[PDB]
Amino acid sequence: KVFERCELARTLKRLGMDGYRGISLANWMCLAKWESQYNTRATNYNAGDRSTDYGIFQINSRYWCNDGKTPGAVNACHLSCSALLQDNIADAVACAKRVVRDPQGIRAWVAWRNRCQNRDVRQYVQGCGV
Repeated sequence: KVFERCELARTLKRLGMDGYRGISLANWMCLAKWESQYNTRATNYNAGDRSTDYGIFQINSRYWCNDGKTPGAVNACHLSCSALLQDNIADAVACAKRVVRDPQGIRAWVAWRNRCQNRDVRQYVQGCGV
């Protein structure tokens, strides 16, 4: 599913993402936007290390979900990477919360650092009623 901006903002808000571990809804929107252009079936294979990024948040198979084909990988979200390719984002949100429960927080995603950190992200939630 390809989410429309404001539709996604309210979806994330209803799932408990606004301020989760101090991360505003605008930051999560900026992350999904730059990671997948709001696309739940987005995927990116990393030929360099045999891992794959899955879904709207592009969560990596090496540590967060199991796809059965990444060497010595773990599954901290206790999910099949397939769960991260559903139109319903509940499972992807539960995993994203798990990622940020670690030391780096939202910084776990390099793209957040490159295009969201120290930027004006207000535009992502403006007019969404969140």
